[PDB]
Amino acid sequence: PQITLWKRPLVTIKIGGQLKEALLNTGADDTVIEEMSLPGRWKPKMIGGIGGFIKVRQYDQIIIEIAGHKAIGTVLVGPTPVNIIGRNLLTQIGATLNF
Amino acid sequence: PQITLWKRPLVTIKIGGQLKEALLNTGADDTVIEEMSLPGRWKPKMIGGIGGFIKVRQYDQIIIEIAGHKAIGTVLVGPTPVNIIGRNLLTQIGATLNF
Ligand SMILES: CCCC[C@@H](CN[C@@H](CCCC)C(=O)N[C@@H](CCC(N)=O)C(=O)N[C@@H](CCCNC(N)=[NH2+])C(N)=O)NC(=O)[C@@H](NC(=O)[C@@H](NC(C)=O)[C@@H](C)O)[C@@H](C)CC
Repeated sequence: PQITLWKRPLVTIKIGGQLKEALLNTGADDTVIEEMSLPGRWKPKMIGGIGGFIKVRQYDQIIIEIAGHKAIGTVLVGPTPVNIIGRNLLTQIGATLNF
Repeated sequence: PQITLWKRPLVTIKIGGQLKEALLNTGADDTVIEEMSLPGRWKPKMIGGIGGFIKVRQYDQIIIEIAGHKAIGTVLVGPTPVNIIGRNLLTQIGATLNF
């Protein structure tokens, strides 16, 4: 699709068997989802931006379906205000910014 | 241009006759720049990010060039970690997300 930017670019995702809404965020290095269970081992991480830092769990090799496009990568889980799809998964679905 | 997302989507901007680097950010409603001087009156604004909320100064109708494209619009100034070009100005330069 071509997504204009008049409104927040929200899409439906499927992760861990759950449907969620998430923000396509070219300003995020990483993908960050609100609290949920995921399989495998994890390690703690601190991630920052406006307002400072939050602590998250880092899970590797997680499959995600983003607006119908499957991708695999690292997913961070923690107390984010909004579910965020970052560049690590945007690249995998072929997303580009065009102007 | 077409900007891929394997690296951060950093571009050169010009504001107040000075060149700066900024992040093209689909996950930002607004454009937020690190401390600098801008002309005119400002109004207060609270904005939120991953870590919480910060206060910024809102300046209206500021001339800004983004990657060679001229925009005139609202610029927020405050303690952002990184200069970000948000959707208010991405729409002025005709940017879209495509996959
Ligand atoms: C400043 C740092 C770079 C840009 C920023 C954009 N993220 C978005 C989404 C964050 C969740 C809230 C953002 O802050 N957007 C703000 C920008 C400010 C603005 N006014 O536009 C926004 O739209 N805020 C809205 C509200 C958003 C939430 N709304 C809601 N919950 N209903 C607002 N009007 O205040 N990216 C990040 O915060 C990411 N940080 C990073 O990618 C890097 N960190 C640094 C410090 O560069 C990396 C080294 O970790 C996070 C997510 C970790 C991967």
